[PDB]
Amino acid sequence: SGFRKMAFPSGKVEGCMVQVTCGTTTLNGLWLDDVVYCPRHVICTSEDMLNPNYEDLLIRKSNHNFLVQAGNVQLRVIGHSMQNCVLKLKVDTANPKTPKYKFVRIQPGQTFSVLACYNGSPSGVYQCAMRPNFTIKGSFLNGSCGSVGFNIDYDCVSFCYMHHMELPTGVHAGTDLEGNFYGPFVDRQTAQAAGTDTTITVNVLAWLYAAVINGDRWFLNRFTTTLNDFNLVAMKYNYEPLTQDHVDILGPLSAQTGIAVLDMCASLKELLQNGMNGRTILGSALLEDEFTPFDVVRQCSGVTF
Amino acid sequence: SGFRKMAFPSGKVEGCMVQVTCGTTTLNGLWLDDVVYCPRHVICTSEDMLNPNYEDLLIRKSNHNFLVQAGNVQLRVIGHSMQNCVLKLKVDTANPKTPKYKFVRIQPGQTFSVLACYNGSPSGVYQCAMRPNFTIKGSFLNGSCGSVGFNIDYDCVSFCYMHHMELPTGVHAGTDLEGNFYGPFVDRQTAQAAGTDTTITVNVLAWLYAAVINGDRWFLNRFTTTLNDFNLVAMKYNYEPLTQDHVDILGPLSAQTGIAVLDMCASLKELLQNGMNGRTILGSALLEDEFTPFDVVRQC
Ligand SMILES: COCCO[C@@H](C(=O)Nc1cncc2ccccc12)c1ccc(Cl)c(Cl)c1
Ligand SMILES: COCCO[C@H](C(=O)Nc1cncc2ccccc12)c1ccc(Cl)c(Cl)c1
Ligand SMILES: [Cl-]
Repeated sequence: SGFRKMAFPSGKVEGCMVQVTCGTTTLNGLWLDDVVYCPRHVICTSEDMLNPNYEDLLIRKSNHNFLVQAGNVQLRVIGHSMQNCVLKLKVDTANPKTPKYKFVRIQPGQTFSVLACYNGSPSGVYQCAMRPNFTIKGSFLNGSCGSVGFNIDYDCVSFCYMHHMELPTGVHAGTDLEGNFYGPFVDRQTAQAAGTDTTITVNVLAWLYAAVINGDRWFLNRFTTTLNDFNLVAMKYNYEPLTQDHVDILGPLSAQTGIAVLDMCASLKELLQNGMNGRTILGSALLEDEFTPFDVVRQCSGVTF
Repeated sequence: SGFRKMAFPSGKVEGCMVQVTCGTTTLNGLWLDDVVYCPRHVICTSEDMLNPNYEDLLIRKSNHNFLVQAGNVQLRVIGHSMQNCVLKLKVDTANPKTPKYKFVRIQPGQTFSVLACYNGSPSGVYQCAMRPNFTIKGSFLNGSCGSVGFNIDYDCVSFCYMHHMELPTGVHAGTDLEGNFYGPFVDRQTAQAAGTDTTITVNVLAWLYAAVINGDRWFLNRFTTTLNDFNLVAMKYNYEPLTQDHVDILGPLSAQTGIAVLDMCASLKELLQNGMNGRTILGSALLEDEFTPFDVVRQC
């Protein structure tokens, strides 16, 4: 019993965190094989950041300008290249702690674990979701740039996020491990604002299934709805549309709890229109949208890594 | 910016998780140096569960009865001893991944990270608080016994919890790493119930200070209160009494935000009376009590 916000075990990722220093800037790098990946803004000064030409800034840098540190051991940079907004520093030593890994770009609504680092040292791990507005509601202080987001599939770490910056509302923007930003953001000091966010409908339903598995059933009702009628109601409450793919993905949870997806949708519809009425679900007075259907199944079945 | 429930990186603890099998029972062990620590109930059968005599059950055991597995390598048990409700299995190999560590018993209200394991394999990590009723609201399935609770402050891992059982309400009971249970619980199938839980008042105040540091101020008011008047209000809402120690501990947050402890106490009093009125604090519609004053300062 119990439902917690649970991150993947961070051990395989901790073995990859290094400190990358370029001039006055110190941030984090992901050391995989003989390459260190880090945000390309590490090469910027306070003037550069305003309107930077990263190709021109990087051509002026030499390998000895990047000080890479893995623990108390300085790595030798033997090459540097740029792939979108990520800087790749070729090093003379392959990371012996490199896990089996892939680079994956995730979609809005997908969850991942963040290993927050400062000076190449992991300080904490937390579970977050890629918001529909392509920002993450992380917890990051200055120096966390280069901290990565990841999932674990069997014994393979899928790297999906690298932290680049914090937006004026306190939310975070970053890129996949190929340097492509999530959302309409750029790594330049200019006016940028996160779009109006929406609630991840499929994840709210997955969490309602997690509440039922845990014995919380007050919100259940005798009703069902059409997918179209539900989507018309959901869109009015700033909820993401629920697709047939989402209904299919919620199939195993529907089979386990005996609550059809459109049946749980009718409960969600009622919760939106009427509220919780002083009651809680899984210790929360709000509908939680950062547990995907796979997260719920994994946590309620004890899948190991 | 931002405030999240944040666990410590679990890597140093993952390197210690092993599977311990004794007969039909399989649970988790913590491999540190040449000793594997695990709940002593691993030696129990179904019939010796209501009233087990662990001293007598352990004397009948031999080292080859305990099958310890670290990954795909079986460890050889060269000795066994019992310290309170924890079983200590001496092994013929010191764990090369043993971190710098300490065993610390924590107090109610204190937080720690839990590395949930099944068959000696980590499946997830989360943040917990030791409830005032000495239970933890964990997320644990059958086979999670032996999973540990820890804090990792400055290179060293302080082990503070080892999971032993689930109570009838779904909450969890366990011991420190010396086998002493937290709370009035025993490792017997006898009727046991968690006491009436209460809110960790000092942690709620610490979280209100984190909300102020993050720019949330809607809940602040012009009032202050006496510590006694606050405690009389708080006790009526099932909140733990706030002691002078708690007020002292909240001093640095009070200095950073410019809001006196008794002043924030008046904000907490008002919130308890009024509710949130559709508003949230740090993305939560309830007052959060699993962030200690130390956690707030560390994270901010
Ligand atoms: C692998 O051996 C497990 C033995 O069962 C224990 C047991 O409740 N542990 C479990 C731990 N956590 C969550 C659980 C959720 C569902 C079921 C069990 C859970 C247990 C039972 C009664 C007593 Cl008195 C004791 Cl000392 C321990
Ligand atoms: C090591 O210095 C990195 C500086 O990164 C800045 C920056 O906001 N990053 C930070 C990251 N995360 C949380 C923060 C919380 C407080 C402060 C900063 C935070 C930043 C600012 C604007 C731009 Cl356009 C860019 Cl590319 C980067
Ligand atoms: Cl922490």
